[PDB]
Amino acid sequence: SSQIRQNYSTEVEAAVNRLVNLYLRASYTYLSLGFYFDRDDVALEGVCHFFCELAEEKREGAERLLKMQNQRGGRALFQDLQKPSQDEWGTTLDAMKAAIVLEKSLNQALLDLHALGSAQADPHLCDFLESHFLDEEVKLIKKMGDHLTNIQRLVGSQAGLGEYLFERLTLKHD
Amino acid sequence: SSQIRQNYSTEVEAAVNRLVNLYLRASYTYLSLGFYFDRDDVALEGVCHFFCELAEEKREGAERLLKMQNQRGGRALFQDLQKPSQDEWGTTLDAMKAAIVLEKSLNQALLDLHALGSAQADPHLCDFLESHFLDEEVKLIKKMGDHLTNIQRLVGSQAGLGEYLFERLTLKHD
Amino acid sequence: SSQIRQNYSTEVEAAVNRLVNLYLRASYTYLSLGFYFDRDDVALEGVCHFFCELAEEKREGAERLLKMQNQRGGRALFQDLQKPSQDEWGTTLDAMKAAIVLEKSLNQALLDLHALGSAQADPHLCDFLESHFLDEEVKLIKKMGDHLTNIQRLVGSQAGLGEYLFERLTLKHD
Amino acid sequence: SSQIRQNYSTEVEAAVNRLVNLYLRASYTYLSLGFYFDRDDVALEGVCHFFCELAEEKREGAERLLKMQNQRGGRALFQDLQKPSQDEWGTTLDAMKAAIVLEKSLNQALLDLHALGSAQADPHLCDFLESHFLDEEVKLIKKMGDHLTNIQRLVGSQAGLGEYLFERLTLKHD
Amino acid sequence: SSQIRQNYSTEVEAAVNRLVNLYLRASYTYLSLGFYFDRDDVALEGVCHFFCELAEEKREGAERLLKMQNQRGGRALFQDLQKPSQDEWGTTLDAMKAAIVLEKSLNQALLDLHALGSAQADPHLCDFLESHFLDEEVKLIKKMGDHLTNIQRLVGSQAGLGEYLFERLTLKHD
Ligand SMILES: [Mn+2]
Ligand SMILES: [Mn+2]
Ligand SMILES: [Mn+2]
Ligand SMILES: [Mn+2]
Ligand SMILES: [Mn+2]
Ligand SMILES: [Mn+2]
Ligand SMILES: [Mn+2]
Ligand SMILES: [Mn+2]
Ligand SMILES: [Mn+2]
Ligand SMILES: [Mn+2]
Repeated sequence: SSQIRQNYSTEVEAAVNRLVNLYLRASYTYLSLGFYFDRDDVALEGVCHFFCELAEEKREGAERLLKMQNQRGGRALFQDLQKPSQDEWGTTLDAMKAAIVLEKSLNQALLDLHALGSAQADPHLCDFLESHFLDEEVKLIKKMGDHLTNIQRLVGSQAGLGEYLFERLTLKHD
Repeated sequence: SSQIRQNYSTEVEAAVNRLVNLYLRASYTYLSLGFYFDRDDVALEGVCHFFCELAEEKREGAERLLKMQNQRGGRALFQDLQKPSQDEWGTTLDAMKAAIVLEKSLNQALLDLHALGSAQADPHLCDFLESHFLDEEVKLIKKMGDHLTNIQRLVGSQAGLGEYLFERLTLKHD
Repeated sequence: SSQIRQNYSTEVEAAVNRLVNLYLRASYTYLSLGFYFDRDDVALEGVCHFFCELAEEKREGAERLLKMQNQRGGRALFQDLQKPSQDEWGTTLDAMKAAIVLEKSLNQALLDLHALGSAQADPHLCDFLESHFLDEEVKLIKKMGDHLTNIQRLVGSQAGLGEYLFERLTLKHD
Repeated sequence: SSQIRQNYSTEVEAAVNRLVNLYLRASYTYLSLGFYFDRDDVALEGVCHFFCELAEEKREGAERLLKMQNQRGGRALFQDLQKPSQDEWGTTLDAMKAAIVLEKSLNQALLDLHALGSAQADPHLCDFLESHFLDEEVKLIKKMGDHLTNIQRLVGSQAGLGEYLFERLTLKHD
Repeated sequence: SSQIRQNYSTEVEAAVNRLVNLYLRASYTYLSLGFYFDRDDVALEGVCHFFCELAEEKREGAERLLKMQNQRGGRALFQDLQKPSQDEWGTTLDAMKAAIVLEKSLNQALLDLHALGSAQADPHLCDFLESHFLDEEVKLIKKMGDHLTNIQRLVGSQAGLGEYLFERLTLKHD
């Protein structure tokens, strides 16, 4: 806190707390998506594993931000985690579209914080984001776009067939 | 028998013998299902292996009940095993529906025996069922429901295609 | 969902969703406690590790409940996660007292759900709780009480000394 | 030198030579601190090892800067190393306070050079500092702040007791 | 019994049965002490382990005496085991004082039996005690006295502090 803090604006401190909230909310959305695809009336294991893995990744991103907040001498402040935007997530296509909207929102929040850090002349913040978040997001969004295209090519006139095939042949399962 | 028996009602004893019969009848039904899918005009190896594995599991459940009957001092009594309800089992979908009806009947018989044991203040019986049967049944029924949903999504307009694919890509085979 | 559900009341289904919320809220409280003890002006590593480990344990409990909800054919429903009750947690003694209040509330919710399950004649639910939650809670609460007594014996007239010593000599750290 | 130099201002070149001096002066201060805590009338081995390790780390930082100066085509220029600011360093608390003042001064010099590099549109310089220095400094300052808080909680009415305990139970020794 | 007995007086036989009782009573006292220090409001693990280990050692001494009684042809006779002298044992100091009183009583009973054996010209008895009991008791009493002195030096004005420290730094714990 006040004995270590140096070159760490109140504006960046607050924005880091809001970004933690966003990552934890994304983790919660992925938890919901993963358990939806584990329903016996949905039953797509590879899709469940894909989203449950992302729930863990988004948690870990939040935790890295909170570690950094303490390393800089700021104070972590927590807010409510809003419930996810849907209770039921539709098809794998619907879910993957909602995931890429979610990641684009996270990426925009990263970019906005980076611009704040650069305006504040806070290079540790900017490098932190560049090294641990910006490329993770670009890689994930690319993977999701790759998946979207493949899901879309499989719809055909045979949508259940395509949904099965994608889960079996692209996504990771036992 | 009479030198060891303690807190073991005649009602539970008889109901355990009837539950052994039910499990052995289920094992016999699965034996029939497994060999039906081994017919050269049916020829779904993964489906055969799925049902033949369940025939063994239902036998083993019967044998655990018979061991318990002796551990409590009751007397095993055997009845005829009725032949299975069908000689030919249709499609994998037909078979999986008949399996989930069969397991729901076994699960109801478990629940009914548990309620009898609890009315009789027989906690060893109740715990025996809870520890060795109730969750096995819930897990199996969930797996069957997962399979049902996937089989159903594959029917499409291309039912033979779907049946093949499910057997190849979900069920275990050489 | 409706193809597998058997002996699973709407009352238990809803109560499981509320218990998931409680466990996730407890996990969030522990996340806050852990990062508070990582502040440079608090700086008790063993205390941070103790609470961060509990954040993971409470998450995993929520996830086991959600898996069970799907295994029974119920539908997971998520609500907002309320922020934790404090932003700053005081001394290790204050924190440990707040943790035992939190665990006693979770344990009471487990006991209440167990009584509901027993009134509903749902032995799978009751055994699920007995096997995976009730003794975990009793063991954890006992450990917390052990810690409380040791923290209290260390206050003395030398409270900072005691706080350091407990963290160094009882809690796990690098 | 002139055959390789590209996008490397005279201003950055001179500022790198001054930063080398600062790191070597910090290394010299740590050498003095380490041998002070090795005095038979001070005799805190863990404190000696903590500062002697930092003397090596600050040397290595200077050497990385000098390697970079040559990689860019600048010319290393050396100045006198001023003696450290004290001949005797007081208590572990006094020493740790003087270390965090020293590191905050180094960190400010890093930040100032980074701003110069960014004004000069020298991204290799800026990334060099971000990758090899800025987070090292933030991590070290955080560790020192953690130590300060623990040393301070141990003073109590029993300062010698606290000083011993911290050295024994937090710092690394044989 | 009568086919093997040689040089084994009725007086030694009866005194061995009384000494078995004393060792089993000591084992019972240690069992009580060990579980007292496992209370959540006492919570000294190392103290619990120290007494629980002694409960086992005193049992094993009783069993060695009973084996010897049979080896000599005497007849083991059992009496009631009196409950321990306290239900609650106070501080570690109180407990250690009560343990050394208990061991001094056992040692006096050993010495008295040895004198009986020597009056009876029973060298096998005397050597049995010398080889398997007398030095075990002297070593244990010495260890307890060592502990007593260290517990006493730690009381200071800070008794809870001392009690914690002794448990942590002298006694064996996880
Ligand atoms: Mn799954
Ligand atoms: Mn999942
Ligand atoms: Mn076959
Ligand atoms: Mn077969
Ligand atoms: Mn930590
Ligand atoms: Mn932590
Ligand atoms: Mn040294
Ligand atoms: Mn040194
Ligand atoms: Mn114990
Ligand atoms: Mn014990």
